[PDB]
Amino acid sequence: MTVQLNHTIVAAHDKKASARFLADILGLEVSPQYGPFIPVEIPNGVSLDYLDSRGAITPQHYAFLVSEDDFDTIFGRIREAGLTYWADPYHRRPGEINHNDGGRGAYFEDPNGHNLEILTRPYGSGG
Amino acid sequence: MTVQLNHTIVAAHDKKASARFLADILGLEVSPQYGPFIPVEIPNGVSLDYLDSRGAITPQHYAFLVSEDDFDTIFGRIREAGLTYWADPYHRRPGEINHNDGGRGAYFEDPNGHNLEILTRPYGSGG
Ligand SMILES: [Fe+2]
Ligand SMILES: [Fe+2]
Repeated sequence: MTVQLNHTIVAAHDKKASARFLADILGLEVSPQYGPFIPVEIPNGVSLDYLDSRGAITPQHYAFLVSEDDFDTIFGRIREAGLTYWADPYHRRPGEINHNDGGRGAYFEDPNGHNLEILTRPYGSGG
Repeated sequence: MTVQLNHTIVAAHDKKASARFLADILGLEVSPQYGPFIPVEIPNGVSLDYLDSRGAITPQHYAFLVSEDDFDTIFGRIREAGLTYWADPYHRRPGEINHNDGGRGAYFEDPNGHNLEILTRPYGSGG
């Protein structure tokens, strides 16, 4: 079944600032507002649709598989933003990257506390 | 940038039952457990990784673009499960489908309250 994940909603205090944060960090573009959402289209057919939140925002986890050249570019923008990054999902190792599955990866936070991850090889792969 | 959304985490009371629920309803398969996660691979390169939750589960929204033939099949399974479905995201119209953008769509809930949506044409399209 040619099923695709088409979108998920990302709760945000400032949906426009939060969508721009993700779009800028990943080298993508923000879409025009659609209803109450600010969508960010990810190239594999799914959009992260930012919605103004009320009350506490439960942190979600969004992990992006990126090319090695994109890893270097994204990593540059993270450092330029003065953001702490971590090798590990539990944030024990700030200022380091992991090398899972022969790739490279790191975790960081968006303005709402969502846990963003970049990785260059799929979990459990290596070739 | 060939960036892909690779995975997100889905909080669940019973990660195995919840992953099986989604896999069965969409006609997909559940992957072997990886760490604490039960992944469900969606064909466009993203997995929904089910994780045992503690405390309240904040409902998330996962929308799947499906073929028209898959819509009929999935809709059949929803009815066979005795699940209420709704035309609208606010759940005002039970037992009806929407026809957004010349397609067909409906909303329903997973065992944790996550808001699942199926649609056959992308939001804002029609051709
Ligand atoms: Fe991850
Ligand atoms: Fe939706």
